[PDB]
Amino acid sequence: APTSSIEIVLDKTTASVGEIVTASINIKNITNFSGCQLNMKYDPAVLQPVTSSGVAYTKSTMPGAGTILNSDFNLRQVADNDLEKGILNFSKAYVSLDDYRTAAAPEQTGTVAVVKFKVLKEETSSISFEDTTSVPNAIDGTVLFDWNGDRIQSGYSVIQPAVINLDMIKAS
Repeated sequence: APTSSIEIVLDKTTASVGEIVTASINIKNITNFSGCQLNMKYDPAVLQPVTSSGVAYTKSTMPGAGTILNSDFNLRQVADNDLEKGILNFSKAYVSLDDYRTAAAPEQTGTVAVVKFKVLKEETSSISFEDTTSVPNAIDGTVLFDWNGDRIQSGYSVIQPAVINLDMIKAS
């Protein structure tokens, strides 16, 4: 695998109507990582995002917690989703960067966010980060920041696509 990366990792390869598929957004070896802004696309006819308690996302709903970006360095969380188009757009980043740098233990690897999806149709369907005019400096729909607040402009792979029911791809 690439040394440094971001990937949408699914917990399932196949799924029937009514199952939940969990998408974990995982980073690996992102130097001095402090936060991100991500633009994720899914097919809203096939998948429906729901919180850990089962509540349908609204325009301001954030993804669930992962294994990093859970510490109290004053986390900033802002979402601007379009549930009709199938777009989750969220920013999640530490604001207390002096304190974060002082801790000297950057969270360079881990799951930054989790999105649970109800499976509405049994057909091949993908989840990917995508560029958007509202975020012009994205790398394939991803903006990663270091602990000085600077954008990380190179050196990580955006590993995609994530696909559910790939074995049904002919029919699509």
